[PDB]
Order: sequence, then structure tokens, then C-alpha cells
Amino acid sequence: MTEYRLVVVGTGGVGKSALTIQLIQQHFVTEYDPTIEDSYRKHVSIDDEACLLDILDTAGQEDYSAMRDQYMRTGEGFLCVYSIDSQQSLDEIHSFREQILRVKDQDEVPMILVGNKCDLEEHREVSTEAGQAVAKSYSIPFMETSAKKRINVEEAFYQLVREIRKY
Ligand SMILES: Nc1nc2c(ncn2[C@@H]2O[C@H](COP(=O)(O)OP(=O)(O)NP(=O)(O)O)[C@@H](O)[C@H]2O)c(=O)[nH]1
Ligand SMILES: [Mg+2]
Ligand code: NA
Repeated sequence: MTEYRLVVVGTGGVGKSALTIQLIQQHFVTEYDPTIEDSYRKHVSIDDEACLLDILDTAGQEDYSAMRDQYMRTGEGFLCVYSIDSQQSLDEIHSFREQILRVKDQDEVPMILVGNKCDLEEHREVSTEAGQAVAKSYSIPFMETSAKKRINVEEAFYQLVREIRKY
């Protein structure tokens, strides 16, 4: 069957790991256990095609940027995650994209922009519009997600597989 290697990137604390564990294990990680690097494997069916997903969960903290560089290099597509309560997490997305394109040595790489923590409406400071504006500037799909409420979790990983399929 077809294997897809998906990498989750974005700054520290935005919910990378929680989104991964929702996808893999259908439960919400309430603790913040910061990642250096973890990987997971799941067999799924996407558009009635047999798939194997390899998910690389990477460190968002800046002190680990070089380890992240190395682990990213086997990725085929990327989830670029910010959180809607943090404009700084969105502003850092530009640098994550840049790092992705440099490590893959390509002008375009399958990737989707993910504004996580959308259940935190009381804390929102990035509008859906503002997220959609960043994705539009890079010609990539956009989705708001919630690891806590299970909103668009499967959707975001599966759409990334569809981005990889057309690459
Ligand atoms: N309210 C809410 N909290 C979330 C959501 N996703 C993750 N969190 C919370 O945010 C914290 C950080 O989550 P985590 O997935 O560890 O962040 P990360 O992006 O992997 N951090 P790192 O880059 O350091 O490994 C955790 O307490 C977690 O419960 C969400 O969708 N909504
Ligand atoms: Mg993590
Ligand atoms: Na730990």
C-alpha cells in the first residue's frame, strides 16, 4: 500500500503533539510534555485507498531547530501549526515554511496551514481571515483545528495526504 510521511511543525506549545495523538489514539493530551522528536504509524483508508501514515512530531522550541532540520528531511508533506490565541505563533509560520523549503531543496512542498486551539475563542487574537490570508499568500490550504474538541483533526492530516498525492 501507499506510505505517506507527514511532518508536524510549528512553534512550541501550539498543539502539535496533541493533534498527532488525537489522530493516532483518539484522546486529548492535557499535559504539556515538550517534544524533542517522536514518530507514529497508522494504517488508514483515505478516499477508499489503503494508506500507511508515518507521522513525525517535531520540536517547536527554538533551541532544537537543528534537530528539527534533520528529522524533517524525510518528510513528504508538512502540517504547519499555529494557535489562534498567539499572533506570534502565526508570525513564526513564515520561518517554518522557509526552513521546510530549504531542507527539501524545493520551491514548493506539500503543506497545509493549521490554526489550532480554535476552541479557545475567548483567547483568539488571530482571526480566521488572517490565517486564510497567510495560506493564500503561499497557495496552500488552510484549516482551523482543535485537538481538544476533535475538530478537523483527521481532515487536516488526510488533506495533507491529498496534497502529497498531487506533487
Ligand atoms: N484548549 C486547547 N489546548 C490544546 C489544544 N491542543 C493542544 N493543547 C494544549 O496545549 C499544550 C501544548 O500542547 P502540545 O501538543 O504539547 O504542544 P506542542 O506544539 O507539541 N509543543 P512542542 O513543540 O514543545 O513539543 C498542552 O497542555 C495541550 O493540552 C487545543 O486544540 N485546544
Ligand atoms: Mg510536542
Ligand atoms: Na518529556
